[PDB]
Amino acid sequence: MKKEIQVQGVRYYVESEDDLVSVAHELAKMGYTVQQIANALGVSERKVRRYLES
Repeated sequence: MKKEIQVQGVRYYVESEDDLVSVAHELAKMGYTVQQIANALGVSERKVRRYLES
């Protein structure tokens, strides 16, 4: 699943689920909501909640 995620001025290159977790972590720290992280990454809010507890 090679895929590029654009949030504001940053683009995250995603190649695996470990990369999605990393982006999730960055976006949370930048103050994005769980709803907003889920839409940005193309996953569910449940997956994002799992991601942010790591």
